[PDB]
Amino acid sequence: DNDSILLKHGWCEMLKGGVIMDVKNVEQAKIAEKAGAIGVMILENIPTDGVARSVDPLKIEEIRKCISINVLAKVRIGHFVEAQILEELKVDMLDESEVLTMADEYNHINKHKFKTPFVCGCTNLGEALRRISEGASMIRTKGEAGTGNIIEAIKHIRTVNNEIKYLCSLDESEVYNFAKKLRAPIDLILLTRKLKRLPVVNFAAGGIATPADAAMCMQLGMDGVFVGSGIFESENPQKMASSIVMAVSNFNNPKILLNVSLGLGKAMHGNTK
Amino acid sequence: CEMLKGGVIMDVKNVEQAKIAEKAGAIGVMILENIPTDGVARSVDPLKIEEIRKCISINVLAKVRIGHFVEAQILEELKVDMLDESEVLTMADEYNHINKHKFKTPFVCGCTNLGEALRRISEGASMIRTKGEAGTGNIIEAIKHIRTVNNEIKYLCSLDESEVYNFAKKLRAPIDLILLTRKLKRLPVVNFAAGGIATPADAAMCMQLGMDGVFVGSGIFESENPQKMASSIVMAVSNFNNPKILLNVSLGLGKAMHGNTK
Amino acid sequence: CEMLKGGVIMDVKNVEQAKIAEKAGAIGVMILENIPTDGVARSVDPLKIEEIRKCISINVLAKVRIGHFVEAQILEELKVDMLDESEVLTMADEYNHINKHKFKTPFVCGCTNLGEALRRISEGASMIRTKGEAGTGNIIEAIKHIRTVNNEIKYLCSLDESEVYNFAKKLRAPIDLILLTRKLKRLPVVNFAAGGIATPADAAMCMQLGMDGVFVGSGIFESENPQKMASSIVMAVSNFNNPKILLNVSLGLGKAMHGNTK
Amino acid sequence: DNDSILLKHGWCEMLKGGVIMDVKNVEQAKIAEKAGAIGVMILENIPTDGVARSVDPLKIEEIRKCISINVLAKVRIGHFVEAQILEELKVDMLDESEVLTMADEYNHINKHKFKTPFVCGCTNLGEALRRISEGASMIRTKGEAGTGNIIEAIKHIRTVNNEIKYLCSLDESEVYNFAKKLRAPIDLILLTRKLKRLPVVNFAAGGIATPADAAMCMQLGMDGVFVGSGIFESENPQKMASSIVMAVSNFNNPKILLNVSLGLGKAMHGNTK
Amino acid sequence: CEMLKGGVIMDVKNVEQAKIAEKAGAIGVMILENIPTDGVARSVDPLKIEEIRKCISINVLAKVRIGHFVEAQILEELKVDMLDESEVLTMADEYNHINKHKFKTPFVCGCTNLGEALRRISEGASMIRTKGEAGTGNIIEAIKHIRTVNNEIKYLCSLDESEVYNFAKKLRAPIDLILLTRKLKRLPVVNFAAGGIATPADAAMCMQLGMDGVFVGSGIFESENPQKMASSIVMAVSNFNNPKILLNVSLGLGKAMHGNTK
Repeated sequence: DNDSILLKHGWCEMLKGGVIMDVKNVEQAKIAEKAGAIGVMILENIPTDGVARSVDPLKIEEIRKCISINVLAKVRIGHFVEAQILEELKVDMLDESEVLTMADEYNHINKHKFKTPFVCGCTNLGEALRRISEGASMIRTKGEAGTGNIIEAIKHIRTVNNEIKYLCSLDESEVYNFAKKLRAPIDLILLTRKLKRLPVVNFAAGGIATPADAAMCMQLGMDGVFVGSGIFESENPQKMASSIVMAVSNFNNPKILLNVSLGLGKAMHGNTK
Repeated sequence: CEMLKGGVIMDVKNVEQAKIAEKAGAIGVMILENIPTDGVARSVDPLKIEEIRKCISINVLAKVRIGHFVEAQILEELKVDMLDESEVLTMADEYNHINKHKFKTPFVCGCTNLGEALRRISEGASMIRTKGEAGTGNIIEAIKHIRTVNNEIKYLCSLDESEVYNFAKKLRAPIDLILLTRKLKRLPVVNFAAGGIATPADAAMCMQLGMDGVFVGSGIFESENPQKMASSIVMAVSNFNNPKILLNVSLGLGKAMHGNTK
Repeated sequence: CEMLKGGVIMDVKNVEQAKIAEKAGAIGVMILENIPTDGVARSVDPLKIEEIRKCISINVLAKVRIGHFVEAQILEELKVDMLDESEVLTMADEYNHINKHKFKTPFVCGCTNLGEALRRISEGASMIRTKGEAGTGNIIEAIKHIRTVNNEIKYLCSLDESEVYNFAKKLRAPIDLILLTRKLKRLPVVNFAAGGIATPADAAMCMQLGMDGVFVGSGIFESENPQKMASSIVMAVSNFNNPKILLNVSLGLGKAMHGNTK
Repeated sequence: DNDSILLKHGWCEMLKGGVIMDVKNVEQAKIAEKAGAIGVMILENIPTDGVARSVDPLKIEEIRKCISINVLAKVRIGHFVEAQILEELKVDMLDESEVLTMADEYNHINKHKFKTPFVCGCTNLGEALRRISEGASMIRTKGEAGTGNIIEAIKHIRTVNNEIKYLCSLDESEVYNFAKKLRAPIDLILLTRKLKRLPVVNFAAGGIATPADAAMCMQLGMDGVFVGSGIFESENPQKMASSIVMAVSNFNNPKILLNVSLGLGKAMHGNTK
Repeated sequence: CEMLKGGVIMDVKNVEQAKIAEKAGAIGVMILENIPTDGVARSVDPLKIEEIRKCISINVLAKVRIGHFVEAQILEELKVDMLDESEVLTMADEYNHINKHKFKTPFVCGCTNLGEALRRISEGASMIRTKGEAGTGNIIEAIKHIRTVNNEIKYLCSLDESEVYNFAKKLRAPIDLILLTRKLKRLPVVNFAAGGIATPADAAMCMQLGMDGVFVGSGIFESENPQKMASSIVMAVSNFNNPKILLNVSLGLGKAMHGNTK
């Protein structure tokens, strides 16, 4: 248990400073690989009010054999059999995702029962810690998926960042009531507190549409970025893919951020609500 | 009814579909009206059931409206293997269910919670299924219902002998059946999942949660490849604890039914 | 319990009162705490029951708090004829009643409606009484409860075989007992009136409404002339359909208890 | 830490099957000792809307030297300096009590910082577990203190008993959401669950007025009883004290329960609200 | 004001009390009206302050009503060591506090939260205290106020440079002082606890929570033994991290003030 957790943590650290990109087909995977993505996340190829489920394993197998970077897939919240199936397929990581249709409205997957590490979403520290408590090895913000608007991600990033530095301030007495307020396990609160940060890798996700969005999230202390619609719905996916990677790798160098933002084309249109 | 354990019952609108079901390894078919959008949904014409029954040798089931004891008398004459008093048809009596004790044909009824289940059994049902959310291809309500019932059963099973009375008053359920439920540690009749099952993964999930089998309809015949979908769901139900086999019957399935999220 | 039909049970606080009761023709006495105003009302000291029991040869009853199965175990050891799990004492368990099936001593319980009655019988009561409104000398709630139960019983008794299920769910009562109640055309245990009875006229009224007997307490020992009041109530209950006798035992009774109207 | 917790647990086990009694003076202590009490709990001697604080240490010292049974005292919730003072006085146990006036409306004492074991109150399983999480070594129901009415204790005893046997039923998946519902630490929930009971000694308290009240609480699975007003406000404190002890030591023997209830006198008058 | 660190200021109504305070080791006394129940509470008569000041050599403080800048001008003439613009007197201006920058005498003001504290400092206060709940002998509100301020300070101290602006708008407090507060990691003036302190244990508790000292009034002079209570509170404040000494000065104290819980 102890060791199997450390093993998954060792593996996820490899992702720090990386960009994972959402792909619908091989051409998209290749673009992503070409751009410097440390991984791709495979999505249903949709040409509707549909139930969104985990993708057909065969479509994952087809894309994975045409690239050599990491390969991730999504399962429905609480759908432990979709996870069992993808575990058997030897995928690199699973995302128990709120963007797919919930399979169980009360329980998340017990992620301790898998060898494959999981990523999960959060908008705040209690939620993050409850996902880690259930066994997630990595966390991301939920942001606002598919809108091309960065505002919710930013809020989620600032909310967890505060609660974390505050928790770090509280006296040994006050920490209990805060645990009860976050409805989070005191063990992981104390650990967040001796580490001075989130105890697992923590990426931004949802709404990233420009190099400037990506670096902002990094300047706020994130370990990396998921991007989807911002790339493949831009005017020039390939150039946008590469500039976002560069930005993530250089998020403190305004001169490179300028450079990679020149003549980028139109960013995804987006949706303000 | 005990025969049915480990099986898949499939909803069919015609003989082609019925044969696909039989070929898949379905242990029974449930015959439905064949519709080409409100509109009253009633018992099928007995003729149609008779046409299908004669072209297969698996079990045959039909639906009657809630409270409609005359639709049931008519189908009883027809010598069908089982009737489903079904909320998916238009209710006929908003207060009373059929008194199922007056039929020789076993009935199946739906539930979302233990008390409802037990009221249906009290009325004479020989089998129970969840209601899930029919025709949506979304598994979430089925899971809710399965878990709601499993919990209430296990909780019940722990309660001290004096506490059962007040619980029985909260379930609004008969104490005989409550005590039997707590002595069997499960539900006292065969108990299947139904409504929303659209993939092999969905079907195995219900089985991993303790169900005795599954009803599937739209998820097969609105998928890309009904024959391959139907066969994979059967394997899944038979092999629900074998993830290697659940992988294999999901490879290259085509698109599952589109569904509707509300 | 069938012995008790046509009788009067009287509440006594000491031997003097107990003898007045016996002399009147009471078929039993119910022993109460002797209080000289909130304050918790518990089981009587067994010693006191023992002192009174030895000075009479009629039946002897005591009260326990609702849910207090240990007060009941203690009195069970004492070999009393009947216990009353009584709302007039301070409840001990706000959710659960005593499981009365674990005692050899019969229990009596209160009710205001058929479903409550039947829940108490399910829990093991051997006798039922109305709750009326104890200690007020006002008959109105008792009459309400008697009529509420009589109606629900007669209504039940008419219902078609399929309608009983939904009714049983509304009474929140066991269907076995409901069906038995409809087959006896009355309540399946001895059933007395209690709370508020202050005159011979009041006692006969409950009997004319179908009750098997009566419990009286304050109405006797807070009247002007307890011995004459007690004896007249006994005659009344024995002669409830004879208005000439009901006149005669009401002449010159003195003042009935004062009461309280709310 | 691990060992200091085991040490306090070892000590509290000594109390199983015992009756602790609340005393205001030496005469009361002596009565309690004579009756078979394994301990007394010392209270302010009040001859008013007063702030109720921990008692003067001197009054504890005076009573303790006239008996040889265990001696307990009360502190105000969140008042860690009252506890520091009584720790230095070498008292046997402290009760962080809701019957005294709260000193801190958000935080309880961090009880891990003391050698003296603590008892705390609860009305339900989350609350119990949060008190253990903070360091309590023993728990009691809150009941309804001073009313002579057993009804609230019973409710509190039944509430924790259920949640405990249910928790014991849930699948390894469902346990997380229940943890979040009880706002309790998953660690102690899992432990309650492998022990099949409350992980610390658990006594009934508040409203016990007859031998019959005491045994009822034991028949419902409690490890023992606190009694106060029921004894010293009865007609015959000494006889009531001894009968309650006997009942607790014999809570399953109806014949002894009868025997010790004969000619007891009047029980405390009480208050129904 | 920095002189005052580690001290106890005590409220006195006359010379006897003032001497008890001085004898105890109080670093100052706060002079109060001597009252033998609504009624308007105003500045003390300067004569009375003058009588007491002359019989002691510790520091001397008096109260003025909130907003009453003329009471303050009068006491300023009198050459007192400190004024307390105090919510315990009847407010004189419901919207504005005294502009304390126009006096040479330092002021102390109350607060329950960081923003209030900082508004008072902006208005010119040289010292701050909590409000607690005066005259009740209940420590709970003081603890609340101490913790509310400590948290907001430590939180503030963590905030990134851009986040401070919106926080300053929520505290409704000046950004200069906010930035100073975050650079000192504490409050930029001397900061005492006040209201409700009734035992040595209470006084040490505030000190263990980071306060620079304490104000006590009713807790001494309404205890059984004011001289012994006063001396023990002084030792406690001087030795707040020494539990062995906190035990010793609490032995045999007599009764603390009765208090009022609301």
